[PDB]
Amino acid sequence: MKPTIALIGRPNVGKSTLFNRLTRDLPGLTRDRHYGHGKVGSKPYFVIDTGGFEHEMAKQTLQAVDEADAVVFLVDGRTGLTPQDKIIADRLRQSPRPVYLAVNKGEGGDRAVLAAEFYELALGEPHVISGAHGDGVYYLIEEILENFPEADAKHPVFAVIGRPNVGKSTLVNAILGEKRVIAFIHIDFEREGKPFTIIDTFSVIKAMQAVEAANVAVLVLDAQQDIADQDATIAGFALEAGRALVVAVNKWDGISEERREQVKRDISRKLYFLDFAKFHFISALKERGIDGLFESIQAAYNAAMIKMPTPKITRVLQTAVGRQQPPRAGLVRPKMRYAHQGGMNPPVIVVHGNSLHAISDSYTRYLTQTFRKAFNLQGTPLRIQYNV
Amino acid sequence: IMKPTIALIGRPNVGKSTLFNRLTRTKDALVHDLPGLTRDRHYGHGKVGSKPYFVIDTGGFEMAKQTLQAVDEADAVVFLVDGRTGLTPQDKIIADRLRQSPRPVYLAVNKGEDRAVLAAEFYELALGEPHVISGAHGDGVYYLIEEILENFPEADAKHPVFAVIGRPNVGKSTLVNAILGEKRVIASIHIDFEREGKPFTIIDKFSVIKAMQAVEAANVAVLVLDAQQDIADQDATIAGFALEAGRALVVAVNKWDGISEERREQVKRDISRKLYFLDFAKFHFISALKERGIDGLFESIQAAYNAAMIKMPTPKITRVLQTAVGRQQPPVRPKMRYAHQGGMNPPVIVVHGNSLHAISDSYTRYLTQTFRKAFNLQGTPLRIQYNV
Ligand SMILES: Nc1nc2c(ncn2[C@@H]2O[C@H](COP(=O)(O)OP(=O)(O)O)[C@@H](O)[C@H]2O)c(=O)[nH]1
Ligand SMILES: Nc1nc2c(ncn2[C@@H]2O[C@H](COP(=O)(O)OP(=O)(O)O)[C@@H](O)[C@H]2O)c(=O)[nH]1
Ligand SMILES: Nc1nc2c(ncn2[C@@H]2O[C@H](COP(=O)(O)OP(=O)(O)O)[C@@H](O)[C@H]2O)c(=O)[nH]1
Ligand SMILES: [Cl-]
Ligand SMILES: [Cl-]
Ligand SMILES: [Cl-]
Repeated sequence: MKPTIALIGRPNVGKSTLFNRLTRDLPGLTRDRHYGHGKVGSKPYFVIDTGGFEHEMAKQTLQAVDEADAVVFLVDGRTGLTPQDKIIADRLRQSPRPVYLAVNKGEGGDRAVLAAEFYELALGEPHVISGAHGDGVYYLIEEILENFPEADAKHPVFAVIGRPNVGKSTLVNAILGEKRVIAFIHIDFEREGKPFTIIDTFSVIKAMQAVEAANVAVLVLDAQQDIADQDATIAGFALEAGRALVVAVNKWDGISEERREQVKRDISRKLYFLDFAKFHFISALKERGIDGLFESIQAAYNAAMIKMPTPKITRVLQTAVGRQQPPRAGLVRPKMRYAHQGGMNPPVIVVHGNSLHAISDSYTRYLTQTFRKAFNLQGTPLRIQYNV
Repeated sequence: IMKPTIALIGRPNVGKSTLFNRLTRTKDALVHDLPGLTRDRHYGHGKVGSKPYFVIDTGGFEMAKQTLQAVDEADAVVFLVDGRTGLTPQDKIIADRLRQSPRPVYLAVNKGEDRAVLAAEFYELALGEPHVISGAHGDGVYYLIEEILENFPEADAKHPVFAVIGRPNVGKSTLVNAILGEKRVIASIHIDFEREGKPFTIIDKFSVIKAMQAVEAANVAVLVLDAQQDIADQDATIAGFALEAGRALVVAVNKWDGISEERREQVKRDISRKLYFLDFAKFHFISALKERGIDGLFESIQAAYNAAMIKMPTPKITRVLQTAVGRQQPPVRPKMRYAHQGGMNPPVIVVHGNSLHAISDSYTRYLTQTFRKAFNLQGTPLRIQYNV
C-alpha cells in the first residue's frame, strides 16, 4: 500500500490551495475534491485535505490523523501564531506517526525569521513553503516520502465500496456466504467454477486503499435515498484511479414501479460521469441480481486488461472519421490518420495526425463511444489522447 | 435606473473569491447543483448592504482585457491587497493603472483579523485611505460596502420586455436584426414593437456588466447559443446569472443551419446534458442568419412572461398539491397538507405540513414538474419552498 498524507490546519491557511497543487466534467461546474492521488513527487501517495470534513477538530479529522501515514500541519506564517494553532499542535505532537509543520505563504520571505515563533510548537523543524506558488513544496513532499520505500492478476480482484448503510456487508455476505466469510485482506473464491477475489478492508483512507488494491470496484448505491456528495466523491476517486467499475444500485426491492424510472433517471442525471459503467439493480438482502453483477464484473476486468492491435484500432478510427469528420479548428481541418494503445487498465488510445490541438469534447466523446462499442469496453474508463 | 456594479481587483491569492462569496451569499443557497460539484460564480447580486448592487470578481477572467474593461465600466472598484504579506511589486503596477481611474477606487487591505501599521505601508500607493478588512471573517466589510454605496441612491411592465444575451459571437446581433425585420413585426435603450397586435419591447462589444444590466432591465431573457461549438463555461455562467435573477427565460439554439442531420441529435443531447438547470425553459433551434425559426420565438417569449407573472389562487395550488401527494406519497413519513404562492416573477410555492425538514431533491422535482404542468409555468424558474 502507498502512503496517505493528511493536510491539517486552521481555516484559511491554504489547505485546499496546497491540495490542488499536489493533485493537479460539465461547463460552469468544478468537482469538489478533498482526497486524491498525489501527483507532485517521485513516489505515489494519496492526499487528504481534512478541510473537506468540517473550535475543536472534527471526528473525521482526528481519524485522519490516526490513519494517515503522515500529517502536514499547515499554518499561516504571515499572521503570527493563533491560539487555535497551539491547541492543534498539542494533539498532533502525540502522534506516533510523522507530523510535518508547514509554515505557509512564505514566498519571497526570510525562511528563518518566518519560522521563529513556531519552534515553540515543539513539532520539529518548521518548513517554510508557499502552497500557491510552490516554493519548497516539492522539497517538503520529497522528505515526507523518504520514509516509505517504493503485475496484473489473471482474474477479477474487486472491492465493494460506497457510503455507509448502502448494503456493502449484505452484498458481501450474499456473495461469500457464512462459511467463507468466517475465514477473513484478500478472500479467494470460486463461482460456477470461475475464480474471483474480493478485498475486505467511515474511513476515506480505507476506501482509497481498497480501490488501489483492486482491479474492479463495485460501487454500491442506496436506491432509497438521493445520490449524495459522498456517493459522488467516492466514485470520482475511482474514476481518477482509472479503476474498472461496476455500479450496484442496491435496495431495489424497496422501490415501487412508479418510482423506478424516476430513480433511474435521477441516478443517471447525477452520476453522468459513470456512463462508461454498467448499472445493476439488485437487492443484496433478497439476493436478486447477483448473477448479472458477476457477468459485469468479469466484463469490466476483461475490458480493463485489453490489449488492442494497432491495425484494429486504426481501422475503427478510420471508419469513424470517414462517417463523421472532426470539427474544423476555425480555419484548419484536422486530419486523424492512425491510432494505437498507449496504456492499459484503463486502456488509452492515442490518435495521430495533424492539427489535433483543439478537438472538441463532443467529438472525443463520439470516438470514445465508437471504440467502446467496437472493443466491448464497458466497465473501464477508456481515454482518448491526441498526439500533438 | 441601473444598479451599481462593484468590481473586485487584485493579485491571485489576496482574498477575492472569499470576499465575493461573502458579498453575494444567499442564506437559502438556491442553485440547482449536482452532487460532488459546485457551480462557479464570479459575478452576481450583492447581498451585504442596504442597497442592491452587482459584484464582479475579476479573478474569474485569468492585467487582462476583461479585467481592464471592468475597471472602465464598473461604478466602483475594490482593489484588494494582502496586508499580512506586505507590498508586492505587482500590487504597485496595478495601483498605477487604477490611480488613473475617473471612478471610485477603494484600497482594501485584507486579512486583518494592526490597522494603523497596515495603512502607512499602503499610502505609498497613493490610492487614498486604506480600508483594513477581513473578507473571511467580515471585519470592516460591511462598513466598506456601505461607504461605496453611500453615493448611489436607492412596477412590472404589462408586456414582455426581453433581452438577447449570450457569449460573444453566438449571433445576438444577427438575431436582433432578424427579429426587428421579421414579416409580421412592425417597428433610448428600449425598442418598442408589435407582432399580431401584441406589444413587445426588446433591449439593445461584449461586457459582463452589460449582460447583467440587460437581465435586470428585462422581464424575459433570450439566451443565444452557438450550436456549432461545445457549450462553454461562459455559456453556463451567463445562464446561471439569469437563473439567480429568477429571470424568465427562452433558449435560442442558434446556427442550426450548420448542423448536419446525423450530428443533430448528438447536439440536442449534449445541450440538455450540459444545461440541465435550464430544463424549465423551452429550447428553440433556429438560424438567425437564414432567419428560420424566428416566428416561433415570439409565442415562447409571451408564454415565459405570462408564466413569470402568474397569480395562482391558494385553493387551486392546494388542490394540485393534495392530488400529487395522493398519487405518490413522499418517501417518518412527511405530511403535506396545503400550499400557497409566496412570491412572484418567478412564482414561488410554499408547502405547509409536518416533518418537512428533509424532503429529497427528487421529490421536490416531482412536485415542481407537477405544478409546472398544471399551471403552464414553462419559462419561469418556479421553485418550491417548505415552511418549517
Ligand atoms: N430493502 C433492502 N434493505 C437492505 C438491503 N441490503 C441492506 N439493506 C439494509 O441496509 C442496512 C445496512 O446494510 P449494510 O450491509 O450494513 O450496509 P453497509 O454500511 O454498506 O455495510 C441494513 O439494516 C440492511 O438490512 C437490500 O438489498 N434491500
Ligand atoms: N499568499 C498566499 N495566499 C494563499 C496561499 N495559499 C492559499 N492562499 C489564499 O488563501 C485564500 C483561502 O485559502 P484556502 O486554500 O482556501 O485555505 P484553506 O481554508 O485551508 O483551504 C485564497 O483566496 C487563496 O488564494 C499561499 O501559499 N500564499
Ligand atoms: N452559420 C450561421 N452563422 C451565424 C448565424 N448567426 C450569426 N452567425 C455568424 O456569427 C458571426 C457573429 O455574429 P454576431 O451576430 O455578431 O454575434 P454576436 O456577438 O452574438 O452579436 C457572424 O460572422 C455571423 O455571420 C446563423 O444562424 N448561422
Ligand atoms: Cl490507486
Ligand atoms: Cl481486440
Ligand atoms: Cl458582512
